[PDB]
Amino acid sequence: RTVFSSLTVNGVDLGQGVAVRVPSSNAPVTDIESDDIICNTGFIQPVSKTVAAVPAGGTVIAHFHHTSAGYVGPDPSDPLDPTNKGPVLAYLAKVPDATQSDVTGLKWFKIWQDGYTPATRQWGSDKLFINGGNATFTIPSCLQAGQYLLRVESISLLNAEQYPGAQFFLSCGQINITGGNKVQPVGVDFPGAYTSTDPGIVTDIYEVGTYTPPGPAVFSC
Ligand SMILES: *[C@@H]1O[C@H](CO)[C@@H](O[C@@H]2O[C@H](CO)[C@@H](O)[C@H](O)[C@H]2NC(C)=O)[C@H](O)[C@H]1NC(C)=O
Ligand SMILES: *[C@H]1O[C@H](CO)[C@@H](O)[C@H](O)[C@@H]1O
Repeated sequence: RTVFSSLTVNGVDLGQGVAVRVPSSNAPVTDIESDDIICNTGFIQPVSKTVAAVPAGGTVIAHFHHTSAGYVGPDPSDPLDPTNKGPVLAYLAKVPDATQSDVTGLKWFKIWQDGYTPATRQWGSDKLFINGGNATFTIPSCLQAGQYLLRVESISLLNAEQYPGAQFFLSCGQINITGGNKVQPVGVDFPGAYTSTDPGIVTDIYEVGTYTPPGPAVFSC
């Protein structure tokens, strides 16, 4: 179990819970057809009304930790339980207002992921563990400036040999992309992008040879 609960933007740490809708617990989302798949559920109130300014091309860290509290000292399951092999993914969706409560009907484009490297037997979850929960990626430099949600997700495939079984740990950050250009990428629906037939979601980690994370191809400029 893990929770995304804070951001760093071009090396500036914004603070615990700032600009993130933090779920109350590290319990997983398990239903890919639920609206909970979009941004999780049961947010800590009052939800942050900070919308982080991030230049297009900027480096963001989405910070995962074992619990909703963030860093609370040594913990062998922080940032995640390293037995829980699986991918890490990040998506953006353009939104009218990054503080708006309704997150349905948005169009999500993937900007980064890390799946599995067969030759090293290393998962994205392993890299996220090594890096202290710091899921680090750049915002595409060509994007249309304005308000976006930043959906960052750790999937545990430990029990994913059937569906349901995959455990989805995710939150949405609230950002305002500055600078940039005029690209408005094609996105996918949540729910909808993930299905029970996706081998990225139904996988036996002790039978894995090759692996492809679920959802669309990564967008690039
Ligand atoms: C993950 O990112 C965090 C947050 O930036 C790093 O913590 C900071 O480390 C810097 C550089 O040493 C310090 O100046 C900050 O005060 C730290 N921030 C906080 C909130 O404590 C952390 O080192 C990174 N972890 C790894 C493995 O890279
Ligand atoms: C944000 O910062 C990283 C270094 O942490 C760069 O690699 C990236 O290009 C962006 O400038």
